[PDB]
Amino acid sequence: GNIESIENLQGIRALQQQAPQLLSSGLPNEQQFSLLKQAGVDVVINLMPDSSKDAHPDEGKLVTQAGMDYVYIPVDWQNPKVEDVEAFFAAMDQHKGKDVLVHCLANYRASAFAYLYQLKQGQNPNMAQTMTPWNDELAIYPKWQALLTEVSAKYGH
Ligand SMILES: [Cl-]
Ligand SMILES: [Cl-]
Ligand SMILES: [Cl-]
Repeated sequence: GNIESIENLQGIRALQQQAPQLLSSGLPNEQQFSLLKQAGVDVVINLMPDSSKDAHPDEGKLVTQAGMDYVYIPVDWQNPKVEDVEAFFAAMDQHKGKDVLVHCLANYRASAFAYLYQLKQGQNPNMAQTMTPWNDELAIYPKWQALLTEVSAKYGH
């Protein structure tokens, strides 16, 4: 066979730094939680429901064993809610000045949440840049276009 699944050689799935103290990504494996700690990450905020087929059996244990704080905010991909975004904003406020990873499976939910947080915080994130993991899919997901629109409606820049 030829070289297979080269992405497994390329680190954390869908990793994208969003700010000096904020990472967004897809799903870190167990080893990568140790790497995250070594890179200075203090808090892992997980938006992927534990019922998902890709979920770790006990991510909180992996995170806490690696020396970090764990926050679990399960966001239903097929039913995002404003209250999910508010829970995320609340978790961020409880960890001010700390290095945070927000993640899901492939960095759709996490990049969107990171975007809305930076918007609310007055950081004027570039949406096209922040939400790179979405490529041109947002319009294909009306529930997500709705969420982004409603939360954005509350703020300026
Ligand atoms: Cl790795
Ligand atoms: Cl859907
Ligand atoms: Cl940006």
